[PDB]
Amino acid sequence: SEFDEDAWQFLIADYLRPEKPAFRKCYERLELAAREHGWSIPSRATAFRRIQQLDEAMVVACREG
DNA sequence: GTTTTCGCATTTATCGTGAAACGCTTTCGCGTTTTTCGTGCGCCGCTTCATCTGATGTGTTGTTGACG
Repeated sequence: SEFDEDAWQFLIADYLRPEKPAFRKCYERLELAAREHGWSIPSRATAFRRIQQLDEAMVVACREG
């Protein structure tokens, strides 16, 4: 997996927000940003896969209260 | 000459990826539903007509009489 760290970081930054947008819309939006910066994005499946690879703790980390 | 290892080939397995399929929950969309809100009228009970309406005390002003 060799892709723009900026895009990956952008997506993670968006998911960990208490807003927690839909993975599909956040991803499409990410595609728009990637279009603007010319970033090469990975497959949605791989992205979600790695989101699974982070931690369960991340889900509470986002919406913690 | 008999066995064992080494080099090459074909077939199958699987991954990583990307676009994709399903299934769950969430909403909104429209036809038919349910309650509340006004407008509306009619009835009943109570009440008056068979006979009903104005003052006082104190202060100020004006006029008239008396006095100079």
